[PDB]
Amino acid sequence: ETRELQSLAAAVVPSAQTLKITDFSFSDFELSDLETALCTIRMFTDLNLVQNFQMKHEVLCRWILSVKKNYRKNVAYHNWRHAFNTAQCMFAALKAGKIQNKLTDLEILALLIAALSHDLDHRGVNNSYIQRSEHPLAQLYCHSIMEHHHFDQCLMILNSPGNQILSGLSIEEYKTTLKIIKQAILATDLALYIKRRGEFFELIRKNQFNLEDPHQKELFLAMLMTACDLSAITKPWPIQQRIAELVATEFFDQGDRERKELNIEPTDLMNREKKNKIPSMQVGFIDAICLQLYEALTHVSEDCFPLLDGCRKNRQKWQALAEQ
Ligand SMILES: COc1ccc(CNc2nc(N3CCC[C@H]3CO)ncc2C(=O)NCc2ncccn2)cc1Cl
Ligand SMILES: [Mg+2]
Ligand SMILES: [Zn+2]
Repeated sequence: ETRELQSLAAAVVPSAQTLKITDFSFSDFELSDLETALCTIRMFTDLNLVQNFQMKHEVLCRWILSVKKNYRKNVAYHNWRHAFNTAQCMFAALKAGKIQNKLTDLEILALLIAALSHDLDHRGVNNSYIQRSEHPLAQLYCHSIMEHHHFDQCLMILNSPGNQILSGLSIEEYKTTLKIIKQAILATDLALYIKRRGEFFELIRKNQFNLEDPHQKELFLAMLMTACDLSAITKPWPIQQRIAELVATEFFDQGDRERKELNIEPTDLMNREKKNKIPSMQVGFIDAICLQLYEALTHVSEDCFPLLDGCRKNRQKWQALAEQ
């Protein structure tokens, strides 16, 4: 195909150990785009997906480049690097967290594709903005608007000539995998996490959680998607500090759009005037959204404790910054 493909396809794919992708503390900051593509190949390979599903090397490389291409390079946070890191956290939870022992390769295939694809064509604004602005997508979908679009994009790329990494699946495996992918991408709508997490937390608290139950299995994969999606909140403080810059940039850029295009005053979360409140806001988000999730996940796998540990340490640093 293109020069990028040729370079990628011919490149040696270093080991997962070399690439550090099993570390919960992994950072992509020193990596070129090409190296993030090699990391992604390594993820598919070491989860046995390439071999078990008979993926051709050129097809996987083209698919990865198609996915990366369909994230926007002018969206500060929801871009290819966020999707790549989400997939890397999924790899680490599966390997270092040993969750791969409890899932089938078909489930893992869907999870990894969904992690990589779950914010495709994100435009730097949230569902509330899409609805309030009367964006065309808001006429197509009533809820989880962007996430429905992310899945549409995901399926378009999976079906593109030369990109069909699922061609080796039988029709029944293909249908099941697409449905898991769709659920997994829709799960990254924080609104759906908030609606469904109470059931997960109570099953865990009562020690009634049963991964053999298909409903609880689907619930767990949704919680795991959220855990990977939010995982910047667990990173070592140098990383977290930098990711926070991007989140704030994207939030405040939406606030500017709401002022200029919708003539409304943005909430504090998206109001650049309130930037000195980011520490207290990070603490609020950790308490409200993050801690119980990483706490619950460790009841599923004790080896996922580094995520919870990392979350607690960032809350300590953010609370110290809030106290000024
Ligand atoms: C202005 O700048 C910020 C303002 C707030 C925060 C903390 N709040 C979030 N932080 C993240 N991110 C993603 C990566 C880790 C973390 C950044 O550390 N994402 C989403 C939110 C968030 O509040 N969403 C709205 C919402 N909350 C609860 C229920 C429904 N809706 C961080 C920054 Cl930077
Ligand atoms: Mg999203
Ligand atoms: Zn995301």
